[PDB]
Amino acid sequence: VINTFDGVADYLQTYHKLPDNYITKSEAQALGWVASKGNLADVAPGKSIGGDIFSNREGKLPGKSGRTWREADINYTSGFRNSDRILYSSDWLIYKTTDAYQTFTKIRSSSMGVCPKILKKCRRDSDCLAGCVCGPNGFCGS
Repeated sequence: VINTFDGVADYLQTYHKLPDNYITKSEAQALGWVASKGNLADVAPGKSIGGDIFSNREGKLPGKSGRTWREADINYTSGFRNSDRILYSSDWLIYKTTDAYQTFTKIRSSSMGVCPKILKKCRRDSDCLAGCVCGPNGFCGS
């Protein structure tokens, strides 16, 4: 399980998706989760809610034309949800909250343009992770 602020931040910035222990609120509801029961880990062992749009109604995270925000639960194991969330933008800024969206702390600048240090074969750039291009020997790199 990757469910720490730094673990999920690094996974997001590398892979542009949440790790495999996350399910959206509607998926969780479908799978049996009822918020008022505190039953997420009973119906979905080892899972956490994550991946939904965060509307940023209060404007506490920075806005930009075309930028949207998503959220995921952090440090969840079982019972009712806690107050910790990671926030990630469509341009791959990373913030956190530990007080249920009252305040936020920036924890990563955008990773766009940075190629992760991961060995991967390719024939074209879209075979590579974000930030990476295909080189003349059929491996991805900066």
